[PDB]
Amino acid sequence: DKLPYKVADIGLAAWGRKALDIAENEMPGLMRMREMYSASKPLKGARIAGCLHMTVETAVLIETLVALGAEVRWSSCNIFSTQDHAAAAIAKAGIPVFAWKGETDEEYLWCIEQTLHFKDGPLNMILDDGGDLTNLIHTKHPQLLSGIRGISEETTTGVHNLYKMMANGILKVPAINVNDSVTKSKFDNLYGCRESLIDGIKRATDVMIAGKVAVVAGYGDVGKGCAQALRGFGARVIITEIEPINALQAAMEGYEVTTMDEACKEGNIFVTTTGCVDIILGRHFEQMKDDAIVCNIGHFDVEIDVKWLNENAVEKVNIKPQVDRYLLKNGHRIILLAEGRLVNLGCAMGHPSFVMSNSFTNQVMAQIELWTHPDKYPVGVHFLPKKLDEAVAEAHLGKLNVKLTKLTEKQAQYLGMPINGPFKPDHYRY
Amino acid sequence: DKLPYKVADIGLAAWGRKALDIAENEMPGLMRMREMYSASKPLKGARIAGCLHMTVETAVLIETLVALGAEVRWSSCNIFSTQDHAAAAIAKAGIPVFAWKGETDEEYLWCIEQTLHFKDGPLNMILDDGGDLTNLIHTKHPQLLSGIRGISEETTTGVHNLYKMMANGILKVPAINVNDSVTKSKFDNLYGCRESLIDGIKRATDVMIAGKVAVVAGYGDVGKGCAQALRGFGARVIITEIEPINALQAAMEGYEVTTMDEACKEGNIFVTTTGCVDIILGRHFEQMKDDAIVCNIGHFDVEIDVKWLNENAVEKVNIKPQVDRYLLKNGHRIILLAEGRLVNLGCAMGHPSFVMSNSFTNQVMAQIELWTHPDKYPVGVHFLPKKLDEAVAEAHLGKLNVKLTKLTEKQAQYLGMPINGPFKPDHYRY
Amino acid sequence: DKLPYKVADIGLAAWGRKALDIAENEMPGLMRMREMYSASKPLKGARIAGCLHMTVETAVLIETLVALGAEVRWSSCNIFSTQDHAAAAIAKAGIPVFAWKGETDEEYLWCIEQTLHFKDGPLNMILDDGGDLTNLIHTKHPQLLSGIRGISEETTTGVHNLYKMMANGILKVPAINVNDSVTKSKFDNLYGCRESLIDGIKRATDVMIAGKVAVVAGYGDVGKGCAQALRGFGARVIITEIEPINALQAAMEGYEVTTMDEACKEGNIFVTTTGCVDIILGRHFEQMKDDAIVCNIGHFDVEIDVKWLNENAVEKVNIKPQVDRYLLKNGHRIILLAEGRLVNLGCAMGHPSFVMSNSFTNQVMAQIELWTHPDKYPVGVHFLPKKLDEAVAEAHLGKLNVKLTKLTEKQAQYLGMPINGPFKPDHYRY
Amino acid sequence: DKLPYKVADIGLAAWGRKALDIAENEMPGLMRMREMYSASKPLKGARIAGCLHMTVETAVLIETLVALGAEVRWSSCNIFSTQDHAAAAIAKAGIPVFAWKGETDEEYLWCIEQTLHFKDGPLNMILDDGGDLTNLIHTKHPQLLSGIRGISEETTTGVHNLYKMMANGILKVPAINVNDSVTKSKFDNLYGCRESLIDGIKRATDVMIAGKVAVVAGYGDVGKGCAQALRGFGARVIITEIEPINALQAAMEGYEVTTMDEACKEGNIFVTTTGCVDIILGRHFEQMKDDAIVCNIGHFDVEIDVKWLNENAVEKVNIKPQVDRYLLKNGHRIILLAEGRLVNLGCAMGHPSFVMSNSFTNQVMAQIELWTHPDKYPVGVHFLPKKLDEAVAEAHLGKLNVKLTKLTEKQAQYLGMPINGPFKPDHYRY
Ligand SMILES: NC(=O)C1=CN([C@@H]2O[C@H](COP(=O)(O)OP(=O)(O)OC[C@H]3O[C@@H](n4cnc5c(N)ncnc54)[C@H](O)[C@@H]3O)[C@@H](O)[C@H]2O)C=CC1
Ligand SMILES: NC(=O)C1=CN([C@@H]2O[C@H](COP(=O)(O)OP(=O)(O)OC[C@H]3O[C@@H](n4cnc5c(N)ncnc54)[C@H](O)[C@@H]3O)[C@@H](O)[C@H]2O)C=CC1
Ligand SMILES: NC(=O)C1=CN([C@@H]2O[C@H](COP(=O)(O)OP(=O)(O)OC[C@H]3O[C@@H](n4cnc5c(N)ncnc54)[C@H](O)[C@@H]3O)[C@@H](O)[C@H]2O)C=CC1
Ligand SMILES: NC(=O)C1=CN([C@@H]2O[C@H](COP(=O)(O)OP(=O)(O)OC[C@H]3O[C@@H](n4cnc5c(N)ncnc54)[C@H](O)[C@@H]3O)[C@@H](O)[C@H]2O)C=CC1
Ligand SMILES: Nc1ncnc2c1ncn2[C@@H]1O[C@H](CO)C(=O)[C@H]1O
Ligand SMILES: Nc1ncnc2c1ncn2[C@@H]1O[C@H](CO)C(=O)[C@H]1O
Ligand SMILES: Nc1ncnc2c1ncn2[C@@H]1O[C@H](CO)C(=O)[C@H]1O
Ligand SMILES: Nc1ncnc2c1ncn2[C@@H]1O[C@H](CO)C(=O)[C@H]1O
Repeated sequence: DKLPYKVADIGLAAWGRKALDIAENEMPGLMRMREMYSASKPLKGARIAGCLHMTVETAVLIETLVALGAEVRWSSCNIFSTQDHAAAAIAKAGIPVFAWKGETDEEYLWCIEQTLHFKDGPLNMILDDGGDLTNLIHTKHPQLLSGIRGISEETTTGVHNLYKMMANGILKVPAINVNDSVTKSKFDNLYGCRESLIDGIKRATDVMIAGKVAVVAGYGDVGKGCAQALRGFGARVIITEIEPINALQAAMEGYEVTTMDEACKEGNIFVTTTGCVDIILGRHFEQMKDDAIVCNIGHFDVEIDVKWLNENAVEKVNIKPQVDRYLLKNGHRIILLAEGRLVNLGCAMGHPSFVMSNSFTNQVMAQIELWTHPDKYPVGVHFLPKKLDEAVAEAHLGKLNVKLTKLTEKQAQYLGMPINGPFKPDHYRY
Repeated sequence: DKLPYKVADIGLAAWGRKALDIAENEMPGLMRMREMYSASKPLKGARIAGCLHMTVETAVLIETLVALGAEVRWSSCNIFSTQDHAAAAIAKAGIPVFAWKGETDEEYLWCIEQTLHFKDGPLNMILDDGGDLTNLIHTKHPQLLSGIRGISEETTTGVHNLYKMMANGILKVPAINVNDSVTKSKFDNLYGCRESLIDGIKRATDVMIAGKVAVVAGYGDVGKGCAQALRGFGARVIITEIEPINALQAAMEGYEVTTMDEACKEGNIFVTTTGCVDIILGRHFEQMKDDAIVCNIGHFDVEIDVKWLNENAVEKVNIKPQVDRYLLKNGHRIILLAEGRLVNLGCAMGHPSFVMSNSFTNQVMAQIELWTHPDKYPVGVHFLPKKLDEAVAEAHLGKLNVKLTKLTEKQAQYLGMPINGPFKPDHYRY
Repeated sequence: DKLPYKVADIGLAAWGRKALDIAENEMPGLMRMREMYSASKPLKGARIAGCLHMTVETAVLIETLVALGAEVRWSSCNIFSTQDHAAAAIAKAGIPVFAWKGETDEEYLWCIEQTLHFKDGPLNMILDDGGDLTNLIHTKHPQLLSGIRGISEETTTGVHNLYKMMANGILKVPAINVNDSVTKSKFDNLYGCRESLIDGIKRATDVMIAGKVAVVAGYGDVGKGCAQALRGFGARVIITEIEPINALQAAMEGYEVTTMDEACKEGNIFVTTTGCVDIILGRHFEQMKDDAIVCNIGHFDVEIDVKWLNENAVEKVNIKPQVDRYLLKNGHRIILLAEGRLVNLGCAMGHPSFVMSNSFTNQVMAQIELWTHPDKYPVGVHFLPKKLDEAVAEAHLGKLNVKLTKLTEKQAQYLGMPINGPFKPDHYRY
Repeated sequence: DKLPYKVADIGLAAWGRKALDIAENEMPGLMRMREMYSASKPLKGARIAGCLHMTVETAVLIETLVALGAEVRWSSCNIFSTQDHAAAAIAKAGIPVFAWKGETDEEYLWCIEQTLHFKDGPLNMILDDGGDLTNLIHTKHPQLLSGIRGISEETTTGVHNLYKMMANGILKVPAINVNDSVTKSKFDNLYGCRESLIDGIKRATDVMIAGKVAVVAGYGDVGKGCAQALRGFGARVIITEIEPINALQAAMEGYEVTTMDEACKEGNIFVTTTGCVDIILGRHFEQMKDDAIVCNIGHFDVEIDVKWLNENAVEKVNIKPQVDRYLLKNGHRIILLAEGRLVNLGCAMGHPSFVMSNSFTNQVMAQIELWTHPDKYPVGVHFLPKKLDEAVAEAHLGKLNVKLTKLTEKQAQYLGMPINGPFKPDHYRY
């Protein structure tokens, strides 16, 4: 009746597995959570449904969750983010995976629907990225809200919607803001994008960054990381923002801050990092230099008005998967990446292992908090314990040969902190 | 009986005044506070006692406070930080200033004591930087605690002590953590030091940064700013930390993290940014390469064990004010800057105007909150309203020609934020 | 009898063609050479044999040479550098191309041999990269030296051998050092590598650069570019050199300079940019951290002793084309890229179009000088006219929206240079 | 009759001496030339007249020359570059020095004239920086050209004039282009300015670099160094050039290149590095944002039309020595630094010791070549032997703990270079 799993080519298992193994060596935190909670199986009895890009980095997550006693059913939260060799490794491993690269919007839904019912019954835990899973249930299958003990949100856009649902009393189950974890936002969002953005642009366009003008919308952690990447390759980065502080920041870094209306005329590479709609409109496409490269790294695909291009370009020619060159009426051409979808995951392989390890460690910690200490998490949206947070960072120091210092009784006194204990207040922003 | 003011040479007034005027053009926020509250005189009735480095930047602060109706009596919170031409300008302006560059520790106290009693009676407000003023009274003149309505703390070390006093029930008056203001910590502590540290080292030693090895203790905002400075000139930066997160950060930036015990052997320039004691000991001085330059930018002078040097060096020769070259017993020489005291303010001119403007604006806002809305500030230590915070940033965007963007009703809707109102949650760390 | 061309899959033409067209838009110089010398056909009568990585960038070169009246027969100077879609586009265009990705060393020779005889007879012009073509003939087919009018050398290693052949009186035909062209060495070697090195590492390993230790051997233009790339991602770069100046340079940039003997113990990514043998030996592989990534970007494959690995590792497992993971006896694993071959071209797509345009324009200019002004080029090795050099740079300013300034008669006088003419002496190093 | 020496305050000797000693420790090459040729006194019989900024770094040069047997008479080649404590140290040392800070253009000449006649008769050697000395004699005292054995030129502007004199057969004595020395142009011109420019701007204005727009005219080594400095502090750098290559360079680094005519409207700090006249005119001053800071780091003072300001401003108010604030007619103010003169030397202390040691070493080597091997240097302008050049770099590696690598007989063979000998061709540009 139901399918055991759904993937592109399970014959990609062997290669995926090699990829997973190589990656495991790069994710200290994840492997540390394994070496510590494999026997106790803290996630015993858990039936987790997760909506996250099925990548090699995600397979190591899923496997770590299964190692901790959980039962998992997975789906990608992106139609192009899946890494078919990593997905055929999780299926063969015997885990039910319904994901492949290039699913029609319609299949994207069916895949999530498969992960809603397990052997022993429906899900009782949600691991989300983007918000699609926690919303599909809240609005389509509300009868399951009662059997779900918690929610784990990976990205900014997802967490923004949680705070919203709660604001309008729509959130019926507890959730942990995993994104806002210092070791998540300041490392995954910032450093991950600094490396994985260009990987997406390059692999798809093979364009030269040096000498070009790059326009980045939004100066959040993702923006700061994308800007520093481009700018560090010889590109001239212009930044657009709606926030005074963030903007004063881009300015105090040498970046020129102005409106997209004025910038669209100068840039060659446009990257949207803001988490809101209508960042790049037809009114802009009409001013862009020939063959401008437009991509978006925010979570969803409405920052760039693709429909406009689709309904206003003389012709569209697909160069290769997730790379289209449009011919406007003024003759210029617009190279669109991943149909306005996430560029790093759509055209590249996403963030590198080491950084994803920080995020996924917070993700496993969260599931264990929600599924084992329900009391501390009443309906609403909470942060992961500062202690747990500082634990992720600490668990990655050894791989990098980092040598922390130690206070002396005398020092620990001076400050008033614990020579071996915490000293950082929660006002600390890092 | 009592003195009207005490400064080095009041004949420096004319030059100071020009300095102040040139600076006023660089401090938008301060001038904006003047152009908005000069008639209402919100600080009317206030008798402020401030302990802050008497600099040109501070003169523009004091004058702004007087412009808002306040009565002010000043003193520097450092024996070497004073800028005699700016102090002789405030004195001539008719404001009682008791400060000069190079006071004996004994004069340093008398100076603060002068600013405790005004014409109309004792102080009723405290503007502090470092914690000396709010402590001099809490422990030496407790009878005045009753007449003080509030406290304004400039720096980390000062705010750390406030949180401490409160912890042990020693704080008898309210205070506002000005340092932790995003537009203060992320701009003054980080960007100010990135520019003003080297200004201190250079003016004193004229040392070449490129090619050297620079060891920076502590990776807080000050540390990150100092590291990026040195590292940006061609120096090789090594970082020492006691915090996992901060350390994983230094690491993810290309910086080598290890202990001072190992690092003291490689470095040429040592800069302590940590806010605790015994960061550099004699056990280290004995391993430092010849003519190593040691300086401290943290707030107080015990990070570097100067006493050791003083009691263990074969000889000490003063090159010029605040620059000493010591001859150890192994023959090497150790160039000490400002006797372990703040290097940027002792050997240079402190942070540049534009950045101090952000900090001092928060400082003026604070005084107005404490002296006008006492109800909102019960004994303890509070942050300055996020709204007031984001107001400092916003008031400096024009001078930098920064063009903010504006959401459309449609967008403001999408997000759920106010097209013209705030959208940043307090979890935001920036 | 003889084959018309030899490629992998000529059905890749359509895709290649699109790639070529997109690239043409990025190579101003090349297209400018076409729009100026297509009618005159200055290369009329020319029968060029070229040994250069058959890439999309190289197809635009070949086609430009045919546009100028030349007759071309091509071959790749690397067994892994070929770009099969770009090669099937040149074959379809009707140009004899003998090249594919992954040829056996034996086929690599047959391929070059095919390009030695044209319809109208043997070659009369040599376009080389690496030195293999001008050496195959000088040593294997010396009877052809008489019919060859000149030589064009693309890379440092190739040009180093020319100066050598000449030194021992082995060079029987004139050659132009194209590499040493300012617009070639300072743009292709430095900026090209700064972008294309990591493209190779990433595409193959997908490794995270931030937080790692990268060892780069040699601080030439290639070294400087690779160091800045890595270092710019958050990696810690150590450099090894044999030259005082170059080393003092790395040092004055914050880079630690030491021997490979000491560094092999700390690095995670090893990149050889030196153009000499035995840079990385077994004695090193035995000290590298687990899963260390080793790659070479110099021109030939003997910088890294791959034979040792091949003859001393417990086992070798191929992850995917041009990516091997070795199991040493101490248990550590060594991920070797492209079998010690050129990493950017073996695992990625090489330098980006725009930069290659500079180098290839110098390459076309050179053929025109050799084939049209033989007099000015007597047997030996010459530089390309500074005028022609400064012409490449000039021809790319427009695409970048660069606005040069113009001296006034008054200024042109002051300096003594020509208001519209050259003013840069040949001592200028840039 | 004649004066023994002329300085500001010889009581500054003691302090200067300490300065000299601290500096000597930073100049390895200079001290190495002393430890090797002090006994042989290769400059015995020499009567050197030098026109170079009398700085602490220059005293170590002069003393090194005297240590090698030379007789010296000095003068500053700038009216504001002199460092009075370093000059009063050379005078006390018993060396005739005629230089102070702030001499009238008239005294500037008298000072040079003093250094033309020694005890044993007139000069026989010229050490110049700028060209004033070799020109004062070639045009005012041609009778001495016969007794001068050689010329040493420090800076680009000076060397450009030599090549000129020669071009019009005006040069009557041999000269060595010291500037063009790789270890001079690529270290002093580029790295020295990257550190000493801002030292000049900061000490005089104390302006904040972050957030500002900085316009640099000319992308030579000086330009590249200044741009990287400002840009590295958070400023936005625009560049103007007249050369295609240099310009394509600035572009490939992320810098916006345009005309001063368009840029004068955006910048806040203007820095001329070009070696030509009329870079900044009144037509520009009339468009600059209020309180714009204008300075020039080129060698002479005509890059900025100061006369215009002087003849067109409503008023000029001197803030402090070498700092003037002008009031234009449109109301804006223009802060001029050092009256258009060299900013790093006029408002700061010039390049740091370690870098000056490279240039001054080349300067000593040159004097020894000219005065001892006159044969190898016929009338004209020559470069210093590459061997001697590579010897400066080499002599500074130890202070920086740089560990060079050593080829093996096997490698030395492979390349064809000498395992212990040179391998770098003269085409190398670095
Ligand atoms: N593909 C990936 O690897 C990753 C994607 N993300 C996604 O990126 C987005 C942003 O993440 P963060 O940097 O953490 O968000 P953020 O909230 O820190 O920053 C986005 C910034 O955009 C600004 N902004 C909003 N509307 C704007 C407009 N119309 N024009 C200009 N600026 C505007 C906001 O003020 C804000 O500062 C989210 O949707 C998140 O899900 C986050 C991390 C990784
Ligand atoms: N002179 C100036 O212009 C300024 C001075 N300051 C002063 O600098 C100090 C630090 O300020 P922030 O960066 O805001 O503080 P911070 O608290 O953010 O960072 C100091 C860092 O040092 C680390 N640390 C503590 N003890 C250590 C030890 N023994 N070894 C290594 N690392 C250690 C701490 O974990 C912390 O991350 C304070 O005393 C503050 O008052 C702050 C701003 C400007
Ligand atoms: N794959 C590519 O895209 C490109 C490859 N190349 C190749 O890269 C190589 C180097 O090119 P360039 O930077 O122009 O050469 P280069 O001669 O400027 O620099 C190589 C440096 O290595 C140093 N070196 C030599 N032997 C060494 C050793 N045993 N240990 C440490 N350092 C050592 C040399 O002193 C020299 O400074 C050449 O073989 C060239 O063909 C050049 C340009 C692009
Ligand atoms: N104050 C100091 O410490 C030092 C000063 N200098 C001086 O700086 C000047 C330049 O030195 P280098 O960088 O070695 O010279 P350079 O010749 O390498 O570069 C100057 C650049 O200016 C460009 N240029 C000329 N006229 C121009 C104009 N009207 N607009 C825009 N660009 C223009 C030229 O094409 C050239 O690339 C010389 O006068 C030299 O004496 C050199 C070294 C140190
Ligand atoms: N390789 C990857 N595997 C899984 N999630 C990823 C990867 N790269 C980026 N992400 C996440 O993508 C979301 C936004 O969908 C994040 O919050 C990132 O942490
Ligand atoms: N020029 C200056 N004037 C006043 N305070 C300053 C200056 N430079 C730095 N500071 C402050 O010094 C303290 C630490 O004493 C801070 O928190 C900085 O904001
Ligand atoms: N895509 C490419 N096509 C052709 N040659 C290239 C490419 N990328 C790098 N090269 C050249 O590779 C040599 C060394 O083989 C160079 O000198 C570079 O200019
Ligand atoms: N402190 C200094 N002492 C002597 N010459 C210097 C100093 N700083 C810069 N210069 C030189 O100034 C010229 C241009 O006048 C140079 O070529 C620099 O090498």
